[PDB]
Amino acid sequence: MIVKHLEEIVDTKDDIDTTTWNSRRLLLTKDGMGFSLNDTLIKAGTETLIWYKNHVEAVYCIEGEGEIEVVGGETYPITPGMMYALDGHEKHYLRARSQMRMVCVFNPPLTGAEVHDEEGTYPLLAPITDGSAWSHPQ
Ligand SMILES: CC(=O)NCC[C@H](N)C(=O)O
Ligand SMILES: [Fe+3]
Repeated sequence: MIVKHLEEIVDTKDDIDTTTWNSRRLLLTKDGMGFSLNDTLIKAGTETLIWYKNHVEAVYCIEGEGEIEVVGGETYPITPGMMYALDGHEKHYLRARSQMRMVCVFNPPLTGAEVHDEEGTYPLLAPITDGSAWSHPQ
């Protein structure tokens, strides 16, 4: 038996924050289920190029709006209830108009190394600046 809660995972080592996405990992390779499972926020205004050569991924949008553009294929708007699955290891752009909340399943599971390494993802456009600078401790 495994029991977890998103509200425990947030702001913890299983919450991986990147320039375009915050992935809250629910089932890890360690959990032995044969897949990994996460709840990922795709930040508003962002664009990320994605290509998982070594995994298939299912993505189910439960909040927000954006689009996925398949390189050499079509562009599919993303809204709550939209599901896509990359059974052909498709290279794709993932764009968020508003913040998107995505339940994601990977077939072999992703490892912690792969998530930290951002393997298979290339962030291209980050959220608009909030006015902060690294050199402003205030
Ligand atoms: C929604 C999406 O595709 N996020 C990509 C990150 C992925 N969930 C991962 O953990 O590598
Ligand atoms: Fe994806």
